[PDB]
Amino acid sequence: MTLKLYSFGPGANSLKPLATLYEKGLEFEQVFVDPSKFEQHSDWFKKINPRGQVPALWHDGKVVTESTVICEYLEDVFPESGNSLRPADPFKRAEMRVWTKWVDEYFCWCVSTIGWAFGIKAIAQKMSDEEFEEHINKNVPIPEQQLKWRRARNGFPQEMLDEEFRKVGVSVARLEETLSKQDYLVDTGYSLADICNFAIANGLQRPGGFFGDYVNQEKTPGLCAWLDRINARPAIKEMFEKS
Amino acid sequence: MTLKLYSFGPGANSLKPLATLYEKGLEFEQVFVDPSKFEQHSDWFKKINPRGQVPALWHDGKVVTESTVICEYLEDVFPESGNSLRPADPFKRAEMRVWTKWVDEYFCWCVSTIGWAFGIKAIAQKMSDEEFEEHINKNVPIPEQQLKWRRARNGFPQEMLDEEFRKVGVSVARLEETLSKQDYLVDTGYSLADICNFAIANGLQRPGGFFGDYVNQEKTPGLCAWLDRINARPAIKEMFEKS
Ligand SMILES: N[C@@H](CCC(=O)N[C@@H](CS)C(=O)NCC(=O)O)C(=O)O
Ligand SMILES: N[C@@H](CCC(=O)N[C@@H](CS)C(=O)NCC(=O)O)C(=O)O
Repeated sequence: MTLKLYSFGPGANSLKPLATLYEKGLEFEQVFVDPSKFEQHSDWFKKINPRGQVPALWHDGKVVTESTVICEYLEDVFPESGNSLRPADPFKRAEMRVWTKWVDEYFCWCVSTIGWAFGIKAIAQKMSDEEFEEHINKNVPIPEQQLKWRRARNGFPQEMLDEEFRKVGVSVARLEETLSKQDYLVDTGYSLADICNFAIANGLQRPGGFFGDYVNQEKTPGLCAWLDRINARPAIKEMFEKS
Repeated sequence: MTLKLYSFGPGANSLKPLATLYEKGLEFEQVFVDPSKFEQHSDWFKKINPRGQVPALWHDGKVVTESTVICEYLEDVFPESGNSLRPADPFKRAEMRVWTKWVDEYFCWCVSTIGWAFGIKAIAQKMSDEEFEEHINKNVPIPEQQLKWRRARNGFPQEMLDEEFRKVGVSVARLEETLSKQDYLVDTGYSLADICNFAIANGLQRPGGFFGDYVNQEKTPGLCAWLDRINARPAIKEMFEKS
């Protein structure tokens, strides 16, 4: 392979370039970095990405990081491969970037914060207390992430959780505002905007889940039809089938 | 004019498309939205950008918002005008976006938070207490900004300020890490990466200022030479001269 993707599979930030690769029909080696073994903190992976986070794209010896950047990189380099995922119209491509950067600056983080608090409790508590601290202190380069791991194992402040939940509500209302009126986030059709937002939103509609009161047929029919729509796409089904 | 920029002039988020326009030699109407009169919350400006924030680009009846997006839009639409501000090499253009999104997701906000706390005290306190609250409650659409205005007039929590200061330190160390070794943030030369970071960093080196202990010749010679370098560019001098 001349293209390799290092990631956690199809969820959160990893899903963005994974979906992009399958939508564009690009051949690549799908490398699973196993979070249950903290492989993102392994010496061999930090050689690929010294930040110690996924996703990371390897292309002919060059490493591209940041999920949103990798997707734009794939469109910059393979504009003629499979589905075209940025509008040709520059005004529509601008609108697309407003959506993708909003995922990076707002939507991903409130959902993620709730995920760190409740979602990876088992990984977060695998090691003994000192073994945990040993790993964090010498193998997690990123300070903001050191604190997140500590709070994942030991607890997030309550008022922090309350605020994060409110922002999820804001985020879901914003999506519904648009998706209740059109099929995709930019009206030129399916784009990186949909992919980046789907990366965060897919799973929120789970009955009995964390956000069932926010995302459902009654409150957000637009959002739900969009989630269904993207999940019906052949490349998205292929992504989940082969992961 | 077919191009108009609505902004606060050459500082913070407004500086990014302003510098881009001058670097590309593009003709445009420079429209000053006066923050001392809260014009960003005026009915006439919210018609242009319903978010009630600057900058906003008007181009033939189309409005482009988000400072970083506007710069990319100008390169998408006028790639052959004046200085070229994105690398032609897609791997280098990816590296550029890592820098610009890092401004949007980290660097701008810690600097900005300190700015809201200490910087706009006079505007923040212009109106009476009820007149202040009246304006905030009916004329500032954005919730996160309602709270920022309240904290600008009434006070930010101490521990919040301490943390924000630490992140500024992290931000400045990261810049020095690169600029101590090369002239511009991406080694292909001056780009939107430099402009977006300069928008936040310019002014930090002010003697007797907020961040004099972080940014100076002793601690960050690389950062300081870069600041000087960009300030010597003819288009940047022109920007400040004509603002
Ligand atoms: N800004 C980065 C964030 C990357 C990121 O947060 N990755 C998460 C997975 S969604 C991760 O690596 N978590 C493992 C860890 O921090 O230990 C991007 O969009 O790629
Ligand atoms: N994400 C937006 C942020 C825009 C923004 O924060 N603008 C500030 C000036 S730097 C503003 O309008 N402040 C006025 C207010 O919120 O009332 C962008 O990069 O354009």
